[PDB]
Order: sequence, then C-alpha cells, then structure tokens
Amino acid sequence: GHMPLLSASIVSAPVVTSETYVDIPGLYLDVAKAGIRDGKLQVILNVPTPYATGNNFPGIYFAIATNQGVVADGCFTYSSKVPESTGRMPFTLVATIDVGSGVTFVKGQWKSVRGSAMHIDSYASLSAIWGTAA
Amino acid sequence: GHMPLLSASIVSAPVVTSETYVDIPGLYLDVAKAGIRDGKLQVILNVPTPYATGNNFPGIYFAIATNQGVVADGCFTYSSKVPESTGRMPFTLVATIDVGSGVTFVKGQWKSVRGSAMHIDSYASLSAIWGTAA
Amino acid sequence: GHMPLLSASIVSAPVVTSETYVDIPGLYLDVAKAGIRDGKLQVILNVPTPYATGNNFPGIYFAIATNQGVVADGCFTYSSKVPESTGRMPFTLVATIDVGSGVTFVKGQWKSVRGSAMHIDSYASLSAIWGTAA
Ligand SMILES: CC(=O)N[C@H]1[C@H](O[C@H]2[C@@H](O)[C@@H](CO)O[C@H](O[C@@H]3[C@H](O)[C@@H](O)[C@H](O)O[C@@H]3CO)[C@@H]2O)O[C@H](CO)[C@H](O)[C@@H]1O[C@@H]1O[C@H](CO)[C@H](O)[C@H](O)[C@H]1O[C@@H]1O[C@@H](C)[C@@H](O)[C@@H](O)[C@@H]1O
Ligand SMILES: CC(=O)N[C@H]1[C@H](O[C@H]2[C@@H](O)[C@@H](CO)O[C@H](O[C@@H]3[C@H](O)[C@@H](O)[C@H](O)O[C@@H]3CO)[C@@H]2O)O[C@H](CO)[C@H](O)[C@@H]1O[C@@H]1O[C@H](CO)[C@H](O)[C@H](O)[C@H]1O[C@@H]1O[C@@H](C)[C@@H](O)[C@@H](O)[C@@H]1O
Ligand SMILES: CC(=O)N[C@H]1[C@H](O[C@@H]2[C@@H](O)[C@@H](O)O[C@H](CO)[C@@H]2O)O[C@H](CO)[C@H](O)[C@@H]1O[C@@H]1O[C@H](CO)[C@H](O)[C@H](O)[C@H]1O[C@@H]1O[C@@H](C)[C@@H](O)[C@@H](O)[C@@H]1O
Repeated sequence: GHMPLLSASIVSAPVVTSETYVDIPGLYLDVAKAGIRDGKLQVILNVPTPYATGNNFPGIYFAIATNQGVVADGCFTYSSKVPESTGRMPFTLVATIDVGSGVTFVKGQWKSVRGSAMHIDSYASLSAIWGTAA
Repeated sequence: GHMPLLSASIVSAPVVTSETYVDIPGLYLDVAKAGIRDGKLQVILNVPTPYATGNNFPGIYFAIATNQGVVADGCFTYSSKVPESTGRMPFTLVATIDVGSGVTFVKGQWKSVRGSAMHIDSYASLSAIWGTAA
Repeated sequence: GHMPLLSASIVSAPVVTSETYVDIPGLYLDVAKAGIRDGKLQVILNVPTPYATGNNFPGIYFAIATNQGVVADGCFTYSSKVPESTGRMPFTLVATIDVGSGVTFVKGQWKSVRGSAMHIDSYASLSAIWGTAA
C-alpha cells in the first residue's frame, strides 16, 4: 500500500549475557522487501515487560540498529545492588532514520549492564511508520 | 481526512483491583466510526505515571484489546515486596493490528499483579496511526 | 514531502533543578517551518535513560508543550527515599495535538520532583507524525 506500517513481535528470547549489542531474535524489519528506499522511518522498540538478573545493579541496554549499526540506545537499571525481586521495567525507544543512506533493515539489539542475564518472556515489538521529510 | 490519527486521553480512573483484564474507562477508539476498514493501525497505550498499591511485589498489567480481545500486553512491577513508597512507573505498549479481520474498536485494559490496587491520577492516552501493508 | 515525520534528538543536557517546567534544550520541533497548519500531530517524547538525584523520593516530571503551553505530562519516581543507586527509569509520553489551534512548535520540558537534579547523559528524542482527523 501507499502508507506502509512495518511490525514484528516476539513473546520470548533465549536468556543470554552479552558485553556488546546482540540481536533480539525476531525483532527485525525487512525494509528493502517493503520497497522503502527514500523518506524517513519512525521506529519504536517496545519491550514492555523485561527483567535483568545479576548481583551489581542489574539492567539491560537496548538499541535500534540498521545495516549501518546502532542509531539510538537506552537502558533501564535497578536502584538496589541486589534487588529483593527483579521487577518488570517497561522500556520504549524511539528513533527516526533517513532511509536514503542505504538502510535495508531495522532491528532490535540488547546488551548486559554489569554482566546481567537478559529476560524477555512476554510480548515485545519493533514497529516502523514510513513518511517523508517536511 | 486521508491520513487519520485517532486519540483518546484521560486524567484519572476509579481505583479498582481485578484478577482479569477490565477496560481503562475513556481509553477507547471508535475505529468503525472513523471508517477504517482495511490496512493496519499502530496503536500506542501510554500510561506514563501509574502506581500500584499492595503487599506482595505490586504492579499492573496493561493490554491493548480490539473487539477480538487482547492483541498485546505488558506489566511493570516493583522490586520490593512492600515498597517504601509506590513510585511512578511509566508504561508504554505498542501493537500493530491488521483492521481487515473485523476490528471496530481499540481499547486499553488493565489487571492487578498479585491483588494490587490500580492507580491513574494524571494524563494517560491511547493513540493510533492508520497505514497499509508494504 | 506529502507525509512529514519530524524528529529532534539530544545526547545530554546541563543538569538543573527546577520547581516549574523548563525546556529540555534541543528537544524542539519547528512545525511552522514544516508548513503544518491543519490536521493532527502525534508527538512522542522519549527519554529512555534518565535519572534523578535527591534525598526525598527523587524523580522527574516531563511534558510535551506547544506555544499554547503543556498538552500532556507524566513522571517517574523512585520507590525509596534515598535510592541505593539512582537507576535508569525509561520514560515515554505520547500526545496528539490539533494543529489548527495556532501551534508553531512542539517541545519537551521537565521539572524536579521534590527538588531532584535532572539527568540526561545519553540519547533522548522528540518525534511527530503528521495526519488528519478521521
Ligand atoms: C516476585 C518474584 O520475583 N517472583 C519470582 C520469584 O522470586 C521470589 C524471590 O523473590 C523469593 C526469595 O525467597 O521470595 C519470593 O518467593 C517466596 C518464597 O521464596 C516462595 O517459595 C513462596 O512460594 O512465595 C514467597 C513469596 O514471598 C519471590 O516470589 O522467583 C521465582 C523463581 O523461581 C519466579 O521467577 C517468580 O516469578 C514469578 O513466577 C510466577 C509463577 O509462580 C509468575 O509467572 C510470576 O508472573 C512471576 O513474577 C514476575 O516475574 C518476576 C521475575 C518478577 O519480575 C515479578 O515482579 C513479576 O510479576
Ligand atoms: C551503579 C551506579 O550508580 N554507578 C555509578 C556510581 O555509583 C556508585 C555509587 O552509587 C556507590 C555508592 O554511592 O555504589 C557503587 O560504587 C561502589 C563503590 O562505592 C565504588 O567506589 C566502586 O568502584 O564500585 C562499587 C560497586 O559496589 C556505585 O557503582 O558512581 C560512579 C562515579 O560517579 C558513576 O556515575 C556510576 O555510573 C556508571 O558509570 C559508568 C562509568 O564508570 C557507566 O557510565 C555506567 O553506565 C554508569 O551507571 C549508570 O548510571 C548510574 C547513575 C546508574 O543509573 C546505573 O544504574 C547506570 O547503569
Ligand atoms: C513519597 C510518597 O509516596 N508520598 C506519598 C505518601 O507515601 C508515604 C511514604 O512516603 C512512606 O512514609 O510511607 C507512608 C505509609 O506507607 C506513605 O505511604 O503518602 C502520602 C499520604 O497519602 C501521599 O500518598 C504521598 O503522595 C504525594 O502526595 C503529595 C501531596 O500530598 C503529592 O500529591 C505527590 O505528588 C504525591 O507523590 C506522588 O505519588 C506517590 C504515591 C508516589 O508515587 C510519589 O513518588 C509521587 O511523587
């Protein structure tokens, strides 16, 4: 159609620790397949129910990446060194990409805060709305 | 218009406890009334300042529902069994619905984590952007 | 173009305390410049990695404002009087503005919860998608 909305969603990912960004499997939008080659994409990475396990102020970094690498990043962290319980910390990240540059895909990634294990066990999404410059 | 944006917003809701999803009153989009019958809707449920009261790791589940039921859901929870103070835990949930299936409305819902009372006493919104497949 | 997306992003702001909303420098969209004069804007304020310092349940209020003042606001706050460590508390706020009113700009603002110092030291964005009424 003339006003493309892209969406991918997951309900889980294998629990891993990583010092550097690794893909969140399944949060991937094939932009080239959509025939988006010019304009802008507003991309939302929505991880509403994550938690992190660890023993030194745990948390998770998340990123929106294209084939050109990370475009935006943010994290949550707990406020106790060893939380009584690793509570659910909703996380949203929003970035606008110029597709002209040579973007063929957008994806979600994550990485450990201070050696934390990274947990998704319910709904998470990666969404993009296509538009133009003003 | 040719590029509809739907929006509903509230500033409060009666405080309730519920084991199962109940509507957040006022967070409701009448899609049929808009004449949306085909394409996709990106729906954001934005509850930026909620809190939960309770005695067993309190929190709130939130959902986006259509007439076909829940499409996505997430929660926040505290990281203490009995928080010193029930702090404000911003919550965002994003989902993309294919409208063809027979969607006439989109709404926000909530339900208790472990018997928590659910509090909204400031701005919350439900938004939707209409588009098409790629 | 015929389907504008507006975007502004920062990576930091001078740390300040403020009893009333002050601008988050750099989170500002010039809507008049875009030639948006009618329809709707869905505006997201995305502050994914903030923290607050203070000694009385710290937190930050955030707002979306136009030339007509604040349209929506929300806050995060910690659940301890003096957090062990001021953890990162992702914050998103979404609002839909009718541009006809006389809107020339949209901006993000913030203010202190109970005298908190307000910290941004990584990516934050302010985004807007243009549409029409249904
Ligand atoms: C609240 C929580 O984290 N629940 C976890 C649980 O954590 C337990 C520890 O916090 C523990 C230390 O003793 O105290 C509690 O458990 C005690 C007791 O030990 C237990 O035997 C007894 O039956 O209950 C008491 C209550 O005080 C904590 O509850 O760890 C286990 C790991 O085995 C689970 O992850 C549990 O997580 C929950 O599991 C549920 C199924 O029983 C269900 O799926 C819940 O949704 C899930 O909780 C959610 O995820 C958690 C990681 C957390 O984020 C919570 O806020 C979420 O609601
Ligand atoms: C977790 C944290 O807050 N890290 C801050 C750090 O805070 C230290 C203090 O909080 C301290 C008590 O006041 O506890 C720890 O430090 C102890 C000890 O006191 C210290 O001397 C020793 O080296 O380590 C131990 C560990 O128990 C806290 O670590 O203060 C420093 C210096 O001022 C930093 O801000 C640190 O922030 C981290 O800094 C990193 C760069 O070195 C990096 O940039 C991290 O991203 C950043 O942490 C993040 O921001 C924090 C403010 C907090 O939000 C954390 O959750 C984030 O991950
Ligand atoms: C810090 C807080 O929660 N204040 C909140 C207070 O909570 C206390 C708690 O601090 C501690 O001492 O334990 C006792 C008993 O458990 C209380 O729970 O209770 C007060 C009395 O009802 C209020 O609820 C107070 O809430 C604040 O009230 C002021 C005006 O009185 C403003 O309206 C604040 O905005 C409001 O704080 C906001 O909501 C509270 C629930 C919390 O989310 C704060 O982080 C938040 O800023």
